[PDB]
Amino acid sequence: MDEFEMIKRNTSEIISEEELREVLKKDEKSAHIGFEPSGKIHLGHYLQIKKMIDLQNAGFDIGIVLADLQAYLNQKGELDEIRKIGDYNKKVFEAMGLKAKYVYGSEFQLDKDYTLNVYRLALKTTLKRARRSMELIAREDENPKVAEVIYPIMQVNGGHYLGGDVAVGGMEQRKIHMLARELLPKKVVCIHNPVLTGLDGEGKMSSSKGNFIAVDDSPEEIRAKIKKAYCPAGVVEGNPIMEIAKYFLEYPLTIKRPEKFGGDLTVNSYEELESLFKNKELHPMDLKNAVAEELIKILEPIRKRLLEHH
Amino acid sequence: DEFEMIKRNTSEIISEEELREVLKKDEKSAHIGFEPSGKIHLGHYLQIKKMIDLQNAGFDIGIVLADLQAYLNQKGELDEIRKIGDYNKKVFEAMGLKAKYVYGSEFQLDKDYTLNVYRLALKTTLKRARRSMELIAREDENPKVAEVIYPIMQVNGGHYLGGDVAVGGMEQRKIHMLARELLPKKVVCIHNPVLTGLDGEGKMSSSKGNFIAVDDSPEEIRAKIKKAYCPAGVVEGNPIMEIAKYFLEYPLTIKRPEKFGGDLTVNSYEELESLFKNKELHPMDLKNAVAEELIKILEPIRKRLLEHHH
Repeated sequence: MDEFEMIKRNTSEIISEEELREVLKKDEKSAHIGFEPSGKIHLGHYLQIKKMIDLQNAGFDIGIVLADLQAYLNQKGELDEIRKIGDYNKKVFEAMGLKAKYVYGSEFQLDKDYTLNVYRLALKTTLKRARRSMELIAREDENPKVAEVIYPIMQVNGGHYLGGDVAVGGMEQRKIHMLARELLPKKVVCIHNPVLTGLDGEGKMSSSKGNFIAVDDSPEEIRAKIKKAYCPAGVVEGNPIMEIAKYFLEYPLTIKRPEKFGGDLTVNSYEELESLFKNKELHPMDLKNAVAEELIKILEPIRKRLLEHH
Repeated sequence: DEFEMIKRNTSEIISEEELREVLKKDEKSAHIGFEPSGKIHLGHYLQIKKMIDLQNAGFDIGIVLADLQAYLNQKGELDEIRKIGDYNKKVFEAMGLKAKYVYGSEFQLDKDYTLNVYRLALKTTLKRARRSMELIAREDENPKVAEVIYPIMQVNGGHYLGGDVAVGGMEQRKIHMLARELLPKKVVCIHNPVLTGLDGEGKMSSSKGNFIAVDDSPEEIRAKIKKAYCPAGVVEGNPIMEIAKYFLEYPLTIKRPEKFGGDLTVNSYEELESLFKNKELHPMDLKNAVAEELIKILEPIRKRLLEHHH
């Protein structure tokens, strides 16, 4: 498919599609994403890195912000420990095939002129707006800290310093991105990716909740996690197994079954799989088994590349 | 002794026992911060007088022209705020203060400073920060993120300054108690009273225009005092009695006709309070004495400031 449709595929929104099309005409163009460093790199990370790879394949220069200062403000621990996790994340992203340049937020988010602009943004940003933009990002705290409202203006100014053509993030970033769109002059094209459902179906996938498949999980860990995963028959919305099939698997997809239960099945698209499951022609245990074996193979080159370092 | 001179006309010392230990040192320092003010009024003068007390006790005095705090508190642009701070420095010098001056922005934007601000932001709840600013923050229907950065900015300012004593008005007491809670070194805090506004309506402040400026013309001083709140017998919230307590010299002679026994001569504010509570001294006699003595007290300050126009 053409570069626009490749970038648009499996995204939740593009703000705006018209301006992205204009960006694609340029010979030099850049896209950035930030990640708070995470002890485990899970399928949620992988979904976004795949989107960055789409962009690199469309001729964008990719920048990855290892967001150590934001993680610090978000009570994730001490800076030098966060940065060491950031280094490991960089290796994992490389193992995924990403071709990017990497920087720690702290390399530029602590100089005088940056800090003065954070304070200028602080004068323009209401507390109510800052908290609302952090609702899905802030780590749980019964006594919310000042650091929670510095976080979004820290991030907004980061996008300002980076000065790319495109900013990518999950839908939980949407309010911060729209805050930047109204505090800053220079407008970036925003691409927002969906946020995956946790494996037990209770809320979204997140590193703190341990409700995820990590890209370096063992094949039997993946099988076991999918076995116990929430996957009610006929139910597609909020079904994590259907999400993995939508966002990671390749089509045509073959689902093996005993002929006692209809024999092997071949699905040409995710939509065909959707109605198959909605009409209950496909049992969850047969969905799970095929999702698990195909996912294992997709993650194998990543896991292998990381294991050969030992 | 030095302790009693320092304590005189203060509202509290946190703590007296610590101050007594600080007085045992050959070398000791004390600092105070001022958001630059377009007029310098009796509230400022009261605090500068206390700094002069400390200097006379062997303290090295540091004055922070708190431009970045004023910036965060919506007082305008930094360039203009610094120009007002320069003007304030000249008024404080005309008061007789031997002090070193510094703009907060000279050190409050360094990377290690900003990093410790963010470290303090992790430790300070939003509720605590907002409560600490109740008497300081500019009124705002939609409170900004800058409001909760201000107190931790000020807390870290004392940490960097490393003085033995911090001086301020009673409106500062919550920020200072937050500092003593959060910082590894507890600084002695000397808090001066906040004066009552001329109409008795509330506290005196620059934003409410209910003050006497130290360079007000004698005619203006007389007009302000004449209209001031001063009910016979009432001492609390009486700004005219406050001026007699904090600025006038004793023994102090109240001119009235021999029709009323003098030329009532009083050698303590306590004896003045006795006569006024007893309704032996009419507010009009009190006002006329307070005005003419206050004019004489402020005259050398106003004269030194008027000389600057060649």
